[PDB]
This record gives sequence, structure tokens and C-alpha cells, in this order.
Amino acid sequence: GAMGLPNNTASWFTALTQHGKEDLKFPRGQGVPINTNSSPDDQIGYYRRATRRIRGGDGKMKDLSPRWYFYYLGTGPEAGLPYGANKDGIIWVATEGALNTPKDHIGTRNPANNAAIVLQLPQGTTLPKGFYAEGSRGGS
Repeated sequence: GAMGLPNNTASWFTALTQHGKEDLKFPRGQGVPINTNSSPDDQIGYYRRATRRIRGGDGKMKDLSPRWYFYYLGTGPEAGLPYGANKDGIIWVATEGALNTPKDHIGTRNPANNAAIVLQLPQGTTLPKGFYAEGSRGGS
């Protein structure tokens, strides 16, 4: 049947978009995007794979490219995901000083009320080859 539980829980940031053969992976102690709305312990999280399509009657597709959104550790009430838990399209990331405890309190963002932040990485940290961020540009 349909599912419509009252749990919106939207990622704070815009999508990362892949163009390549890899899916997405960040090295140890790195990968956490600039969280302007979080404490230094709150930085811990993961990126969640996402795509979006619709069903046109005549088979029409939207076919948005593979994307990733950043989500904080333990977002979603019954998510059942501790840090490092293996799940499809899930890559755990943390930085120094980040605490291994849940912080669902950040992911209560409503996209109807606020706009997502352009995903950025901190100074000295670069996206892997073939990845770019939604709403981000270079130059200017």
C-alpha cells in the first residue's frame, strides 16, 4: 500500500552529483561537509544515495542522475543505524572531535519552510574526481 508516515527529515544540504564509475567514498577523518548549523561534536554523519523518477503513462522518465545528500548520525527515529553500519548507498564520515552518539535533532529540517544549504567542503578538503555540488560553481 501507500506509506505516508509523518517523518519528513530532510537533509540540510543540496545534493552532491556523481559523474564517473565510482559511487562515492570519502577518506578517514574527512568528508563531512561544512555544517554551519552544527556544533563540533555534531559534525559526524553519513551521505545517503538518492535518485528520483516519476511514472509517465507513456513511459516518460525524469531520470535524475545519481545523487548523495548528507545526513547526521542517527537521523530518523527508527533508522537503526549506528556509525559504520553497512547499508546500501550509505557512507559514514566524521572529523576530529565529533562524538559517536546520535544527533537526529539537526535533521528535523522542513524543506517547505527553509532552503537547503549549498553543500561545501572545508578548506583543504576537496571532492573526489567526477563529483560536484548542486548550487555550487567555481570562478566568479
